[PDB]
Amino acid sequence: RPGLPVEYLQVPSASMGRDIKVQFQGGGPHAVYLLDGLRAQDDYNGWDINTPAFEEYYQSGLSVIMPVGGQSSFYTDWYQPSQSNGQNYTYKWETFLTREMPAWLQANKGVSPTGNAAVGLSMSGGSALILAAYYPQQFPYAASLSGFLNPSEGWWPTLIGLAMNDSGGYNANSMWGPSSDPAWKRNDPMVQIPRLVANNTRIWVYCGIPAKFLEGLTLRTNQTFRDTYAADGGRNGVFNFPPNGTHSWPYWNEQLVAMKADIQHVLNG
Repeated sequence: RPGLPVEYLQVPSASMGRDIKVQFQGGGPHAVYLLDGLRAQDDYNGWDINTPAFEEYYQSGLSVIMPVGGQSSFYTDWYQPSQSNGQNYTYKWETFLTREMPAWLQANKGVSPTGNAAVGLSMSGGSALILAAYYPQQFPYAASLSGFLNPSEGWWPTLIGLAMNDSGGYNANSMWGPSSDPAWKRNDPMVQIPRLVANNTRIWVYCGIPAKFLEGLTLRTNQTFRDTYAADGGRNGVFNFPPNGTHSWPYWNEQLVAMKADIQHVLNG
């Protein structure tokens, strides 16, 4: 029974000055990092609350890592605490995911710090792509399921700010500064397409004010990302835009299952 039982771990974060809970299933030296959505809770990762992800990846030859917490964090290193909502520390989730957590998992379990997959949805879809863009040795594979693919452009900084405020009262200004700050472009998957191409990252991209207007913005940004990836010489992407696909856990799970063979072949093949 490889990797069982599912474990709940306490992993210290020096950068955040606290312990981060991590749900973990073993089964191989390489791992799928399953990142949570905008409303990430402090008890369980949304993948475990809403999907059979652990069971689906049981005996896949891959470990599964579900970090817990980080509501509205975008899994990034923030400039400062979100003072607005009383946050008493600075989110440093990029530091945690790229240094602190892999060091702990390597030392204690033998999970490789390199050759892994980052899989994100909603808020963390972009995160996964950005992690692969800047840390290609750690993440030769990244999936973005309904992610914000061009967060620095047009309506997106405003919409992201509003979403973060609605999800725990977090302040985008404290995260990446005003939309004019270099951090917005740094953390914009569209802008970092040349890195994804140069790194030959295997990317898996899914997607499904008035709703119609939002849908229009989303459709256009997604098409632009896909087109720009192709134009920039990208040749290692899967783009899934099925008409009946939705922005929900059941279809995010469908995509997680669909990509399993893909991840196995890239990471273990």
